Amino acid sequence: APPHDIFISHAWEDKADFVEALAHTLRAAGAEVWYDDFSLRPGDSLRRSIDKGLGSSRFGIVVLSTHFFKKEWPQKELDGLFQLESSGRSRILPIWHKVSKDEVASFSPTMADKLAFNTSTKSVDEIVADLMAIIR
Amino acid sequence: APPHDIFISHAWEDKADFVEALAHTLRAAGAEVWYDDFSLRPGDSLRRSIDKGLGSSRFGIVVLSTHFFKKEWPQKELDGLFQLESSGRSRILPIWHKVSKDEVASFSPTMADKLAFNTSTKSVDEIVADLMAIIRD
Repeated sequence: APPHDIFISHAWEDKADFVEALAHTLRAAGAEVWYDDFSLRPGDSLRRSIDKGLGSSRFGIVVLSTHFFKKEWPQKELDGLFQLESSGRSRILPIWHKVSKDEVASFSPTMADKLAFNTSTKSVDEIVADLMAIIR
Repeated sequence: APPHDIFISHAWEDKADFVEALAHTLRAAGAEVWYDDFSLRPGDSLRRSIDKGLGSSRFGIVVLSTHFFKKEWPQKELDGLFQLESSGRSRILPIWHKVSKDEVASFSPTMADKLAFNTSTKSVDEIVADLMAIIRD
């Protein structure tokens, strides 16, 4: 089994005011979490990072915020992040964060049906409760 | 179902240089592209042009440049250029070309905040890879 339950992929701008908070709430709920090496800055490879993550984590969360999209990733990689596993199981769970639907439609990635979380419809506690349900 | 994958809305001044280069690159990558009857001139109806393009194409591209801005389109003419589909995605993909953000805001505030493709941040090839991804995925 992998040494990490979840890794949180995020743009560097979201580390201070959200990711750090989501991680702390998760760790207190019982999940083993790592994210320090998953802050994406301009220049980084998105796929390479995701691979290092699933490489030793059971699941992954990608913070889909405006800063994440502004990093201008390849639409192929982006559209890929959310393809479901041939096992039915979902390994990469997206969390939409402070974005406008109209504002990000040119890059909105093709994902599963009602597979994403949204901090606009749920608080960190609610989402962590759900994620824990998913980790067990 | 649609006989075309992509139509490219653009100001006539950009046909010669940019749009053509882009059209070639896109077709070379496997996209079915039309744009000859999509050059725009002051007065023309961006409105109807978009309807037409969307009536036979899967997606549309609009080149946002100074030339397209200097056409003075009324607000009611820009409105269709934003339409979104159930997927939350738009069938009209904008591409900023040699324009500043302040310049964009001057033309259309809403447009200046909509994330788009930018030839200032990606080569035409990179943009074409993204477009092919969008056509397929």
